[PDB]
Amino acid sequence: MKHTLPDLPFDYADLEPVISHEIMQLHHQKHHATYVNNLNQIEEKLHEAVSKGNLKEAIALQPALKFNGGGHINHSIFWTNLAKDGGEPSKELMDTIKRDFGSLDNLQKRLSDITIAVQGSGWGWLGYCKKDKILKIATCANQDPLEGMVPLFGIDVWEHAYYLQYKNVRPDYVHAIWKIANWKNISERFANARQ
Amino acid sequence: KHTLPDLPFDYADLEPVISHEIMQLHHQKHHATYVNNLNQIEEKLHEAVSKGNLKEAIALQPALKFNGGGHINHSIFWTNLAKDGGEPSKELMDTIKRDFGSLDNLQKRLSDITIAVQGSGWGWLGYCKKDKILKIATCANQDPLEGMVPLFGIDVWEHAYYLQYKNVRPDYVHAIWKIANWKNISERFANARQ
Ligand SMILES: [Mn+2]
Ligand SMILES: [Mn+2]
Repeated sequence: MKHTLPDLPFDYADLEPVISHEIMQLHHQKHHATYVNNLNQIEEKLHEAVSKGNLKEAIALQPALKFNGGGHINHSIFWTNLAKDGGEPSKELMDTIKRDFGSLDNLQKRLSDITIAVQGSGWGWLGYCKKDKILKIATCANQDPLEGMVPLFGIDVWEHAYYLQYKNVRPDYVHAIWKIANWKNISERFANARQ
Repeated sequence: KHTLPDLPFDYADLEPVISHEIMQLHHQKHHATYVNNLNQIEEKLHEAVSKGNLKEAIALQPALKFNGGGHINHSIFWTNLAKDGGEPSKELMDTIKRDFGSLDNLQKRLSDITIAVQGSGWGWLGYCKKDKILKIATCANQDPLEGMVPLFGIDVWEHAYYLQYKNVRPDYVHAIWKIANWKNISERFANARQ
């Protein structure tokens, strides 16, 4: 069925002073909504090419599906990943963070560093690899969804995610976002990944 | 579901430019494998799409492009080769002269970019409908030619030449011109023009 823009789990000003209401409103109501609207159109075109047996046309639509579909997936996760009252990692997630990264401080530094280092637009991710049964960190370009591991916590480093507030100073945003990481949600995603 | 197209000639008909053993493996194993895998990948994709698993549907894209591109590219390729392909039509020769100077210049330029492909891929002569001009391009792996109409393709995956030419890819790329099916290429040009 048709994709829709999910409501935010909070009001647009609820993450201040870490992310402005200006940013939250544009990011959700314009940027995410555009991915949803475009995704619905691209899925319809792809379904048509598949049904008509137009293989070249189906292949040609793949970048648009990955871009808008990835945009929808990424931002849908990102909204649930943010909270004013995030809380603390679950006992099991904390244990696993300690096992895989030494400490929460180490994880935060390492993920912040690779996220800050993204050239152009993209995302940093904490994920869970089900095959190796370990936490891992990665970056993705543009809206490429995190693949091969289950996403737990994502940091959007497209310039639109921070520029109105932070201007060029991307590291201030990336370090600050940890203050609003929704550990309740991240812990739920971790529990789900290990089932 | 997709099927392996019959060759329009017998397996030894392109000798001495491309051997019987190459044609047999290239058609019956390599192209067949793309067809078989393409059919399986389409079914995995439909299940992902019908169940609403957008993430999995995106994850399956590289396999569709690779196997689907494999099927597309080789299906064109077989029609592009002939023991006695003739010469370009007058209209095609005129356009070749317009856009490249001469057939000699087009052959040199396309051979050069095709030889220069790093790893596996294809060289293409194509017709761009927007700008109404012939162009040359290369594609990586099995990526189909996009944004122009394919007219003549040169497979430079090592399996296309290795048994006969070994490491000497340039001798193969230069020699394939001897078996270019200009009857087919000229027809593809005429269709691209309308
Ligand atoms: Mn964004
Ligand atoms: Mn081949």
